[PDB]
Amino acid sequence: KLHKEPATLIKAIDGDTVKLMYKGQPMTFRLLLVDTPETKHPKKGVEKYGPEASAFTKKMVENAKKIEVEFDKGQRTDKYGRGLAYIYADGKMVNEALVRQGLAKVAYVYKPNNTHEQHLRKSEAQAKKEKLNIWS
Ligand SMILES: Cc1cn([C@H]2C[C@H](OP(=O)(O)O)[C@@H](COP(=O)(O)O)O2)c(=O)[nH]c1=O
Ligand SMILES: [Co+2]
Repeated sequence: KLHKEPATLIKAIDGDTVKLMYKGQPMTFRLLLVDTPETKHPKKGVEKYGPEASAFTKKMVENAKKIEVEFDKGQRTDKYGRGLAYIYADGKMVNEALVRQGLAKVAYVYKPNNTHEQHLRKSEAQAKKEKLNIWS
């Protein structure tokens, strides 16, 4: 079934992308099922809440004493070679934490990499209802 594996932070990149050492390899990982507002990509600009989603992820992974990587059941890497996973910082899923704060939307739902979809949809509806950030 799904299993959590250890990883080590090298550097946070932005809201949904973090570089980690995973089984001795530096790899960058893209957070499954979420999309945060983009900081720097000229083809969208800096969207509202981009600095804030990036600050949230940075803080959460840099202060964690234990980072874990949990891959889903389909593809492990996307077309850019990034690892696709659920990242947990001290047992808390970062992908859910950003959606619960209204700093990410549930996006890019590619079957069968969707085991936590319902869990994430539940947090997003609670953040919309609370008119948090992206929803305010
Ligand atoms: C989250 C995710 C993104 N991607 C791809 C879709 C997008 O491709 P394109 O670049 O063609 O738009 C891109 C979005 O990533 P970012 O949101 O980091 O830009 O990464 C996947 O292929 N699978 C995934 O599960
Ligand atoms: Co994006």
